[PDB]
Amino acid sequence: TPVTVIGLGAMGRALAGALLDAGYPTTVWNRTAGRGEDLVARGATLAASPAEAVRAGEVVLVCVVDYAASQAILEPVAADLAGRVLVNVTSDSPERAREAAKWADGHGIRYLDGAVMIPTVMVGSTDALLFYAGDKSAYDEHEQVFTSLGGQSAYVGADHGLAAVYELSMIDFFWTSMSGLVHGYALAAKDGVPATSIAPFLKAHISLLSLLIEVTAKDLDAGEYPGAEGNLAMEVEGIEHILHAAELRGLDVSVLRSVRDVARRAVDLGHGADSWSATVEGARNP
Amino acid sequence: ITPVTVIGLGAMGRALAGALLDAGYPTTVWNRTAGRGEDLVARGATLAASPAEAVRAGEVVLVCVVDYAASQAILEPVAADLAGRVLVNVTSDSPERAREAAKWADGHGIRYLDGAVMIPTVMVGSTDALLFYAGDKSAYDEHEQVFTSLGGQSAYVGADHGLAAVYELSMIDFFWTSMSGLVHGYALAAKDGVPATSIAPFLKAHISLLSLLIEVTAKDLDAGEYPGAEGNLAMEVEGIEHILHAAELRGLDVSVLRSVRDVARRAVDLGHGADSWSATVEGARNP
Repeated sequence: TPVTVIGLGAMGRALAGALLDAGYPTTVWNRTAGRGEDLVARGATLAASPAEAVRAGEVVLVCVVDYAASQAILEPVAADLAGRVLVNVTSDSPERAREAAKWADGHGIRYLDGAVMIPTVMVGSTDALLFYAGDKSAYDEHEQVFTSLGGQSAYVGADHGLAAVYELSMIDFFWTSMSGLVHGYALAAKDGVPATSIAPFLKAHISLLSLLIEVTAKDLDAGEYPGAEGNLAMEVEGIEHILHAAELRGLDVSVLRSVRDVARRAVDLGHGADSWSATVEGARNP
Repeated sequence: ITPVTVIGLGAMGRALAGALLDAGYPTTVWNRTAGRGEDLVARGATLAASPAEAVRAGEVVLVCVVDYAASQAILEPVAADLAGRVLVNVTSDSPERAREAAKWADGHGIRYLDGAVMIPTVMVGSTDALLFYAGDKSAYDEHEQVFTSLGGQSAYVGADHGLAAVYELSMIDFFWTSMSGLVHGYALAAKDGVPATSIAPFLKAHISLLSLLIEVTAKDLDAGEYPGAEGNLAMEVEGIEHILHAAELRGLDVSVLRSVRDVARRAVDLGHGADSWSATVEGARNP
């Protein structure tokens, strides 16, 4: 199967590299020249025009981050895209993904919206996780192409905005947790403790989080948050002691204060006696 | 065998006593309110009439009250019986409070260890339970087996008694912030009709990534260098703005995300756009 990658920014180069590693004939195209010289030596073919690149591929991966740049490239070649499988990976909104789906269907293009959930350095590895939503027969026909991009690839449904839904929900958790990791290290460093001294111990809380990922999901789906294991009214207090310790040390505490605000909102909504899962009510009713 | 005493029979106190009984230590317990601890007496603990009898029955005295002031209230009248013993306060406290408690114990001849329990009560006593201790070094080493019984990953972190709270506060800062984002990610998905149990198995990929970045972030922060050719703050910030906008469009509270983004933007305005996420530490230090 011939594959074409459009856009050779960091993501596009990684995706093309993963396809070449898997042994697929790979054609690349970038607006700015010299992004693909390393790929071309590896075995990739550089294309003059986007219309040429699209015609070289049964599956077309489009990796241009700007929507306007992406649409200005794809629309004029919609006639050449017809009958091929188009896959958009540039992270976006579910609504933007749905609009591409409508444009693509009105032109007879089978369309998959994708989300890369791991850093570019892990693209192509057997535990890389990528999400795909859209044409089911397109995914099944070229499933091993997508398995080549990441062995943990998962199709999440026919609605094209679902890949973005899974993606943004996951990176909502990820960037928020990376915010607290840096903040926790910063806190310790105000008292002279190196981050490398805490780091081995944080693995206890990673195993804890893994457990609560499941408990929290159950609770959120049931709509019931049992108070046992301590109450939200006292968890708000515990978080206020972190806030206290960090502001006395001169750190920006805007995140912790926001975390406390949503919990206090939930307490004020009658969840003072409930578990941490009940903070979802604070998030839904500001 | 070393006789041990637990004062304070809240949830934490009862778990600490139960772990001592599991390991076979003679355990004497005390609570202010009658009715907590009959389960522990059924398993072999001895209930003491007053705190002074409890402290006199133990070489090691574990105090597990809700607050430091409460420990002082129970400890001050019995400070004469503690002289020459080992006192551990597992009650949560600030590092500054822990250093004051250290002074109080010096004036009475008490070896003092400040403790912090880092896992839920249900795992107290387990081989991978983690507890921190800071303070008199001979107290920890002489009774290390007692402390390992409460949690097999127990760790003494130094002579400054406030260090146990320092380690603990850095960790639960990461913990509660992550739990806040976990709830938020599920709510975001629930807005498009996706159940949280459908997201949950995929969140395991990001747990291992977090596991990896724990090490990477610690180095960068310790060295003062944030190499960003592995993914730069400027387009990490824009990715966060996509979460923010999508969540706001759906009527969710976005105060956490806006604060996450702003701390990051601040680091970008300080010239770290091409550096890694670790460089956000500069926005956290300079609001």
